Amino acid sequence: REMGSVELLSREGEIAIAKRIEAGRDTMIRGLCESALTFEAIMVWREELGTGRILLREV
DNA sequence: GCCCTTAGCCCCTTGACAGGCGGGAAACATCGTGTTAACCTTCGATTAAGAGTCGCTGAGTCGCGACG
Repeated sequence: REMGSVELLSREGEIAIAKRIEAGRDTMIRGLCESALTFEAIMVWREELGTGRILLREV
């Protein structure tokens, strides 16, 4: 009943939902890469990577 | 008849295995993940041919009175 009387089958809106998810990921990445501990933690963690730490598949 | 001498049994010391639970080291069969992108975006049973009663709900009928 919830699926039918409430939810409506998204016809040709799958690509729109995918683009919305991509936009949300872009917003999250833009908010992450800013002046805060996230940029310092990602930069400090990446400093050890590349030579003696995980350079690929983890960053 | 008693004491001395010697034999047999019991006990102690060493030991050359034998293999035997068991962790380690290794070779090999599990167990939880992923990942792929060419087409359908409501599936389905199951009482319901006897019988005594518990727990709740919602319709049609009346009183009490006020305003003309």
